[PDB]
Amino acid sequence: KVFGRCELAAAMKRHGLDNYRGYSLGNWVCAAKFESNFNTQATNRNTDGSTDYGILQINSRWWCNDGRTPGSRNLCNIPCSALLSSDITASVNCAKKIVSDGNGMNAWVAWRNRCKGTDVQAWIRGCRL
Repeated sequence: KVFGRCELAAAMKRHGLDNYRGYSLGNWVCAAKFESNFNTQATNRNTDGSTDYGILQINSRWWCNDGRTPGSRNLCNIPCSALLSSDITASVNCAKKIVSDGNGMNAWVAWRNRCKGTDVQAWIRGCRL
């Protein structure tokens, strides 16, 4: 599924991401835009042979099992395919664990290099939330 902007903002809020660990909803929408372009089925292979999955491009080295990432963990206890679902629940619940890991949203390099410090509120501008 390819979410609309305000559609995703609403889904993220419904699933409790809005101000989660102090990150306003625009931060989460911004990160999703640059990670996946709001596409739940987005995948991207990393140089190190892990793969990133879903709207928040969650990596198989630590967070999900894909069966093909040596020496990896599965800290969210989910198959990485669950992160491709039209229903964003698995992604959101795993993002909550990631953002709690110590480095906040810096865990998403695209967030650090495209969203951090910007007027992220623009991402929810005009949305019925």
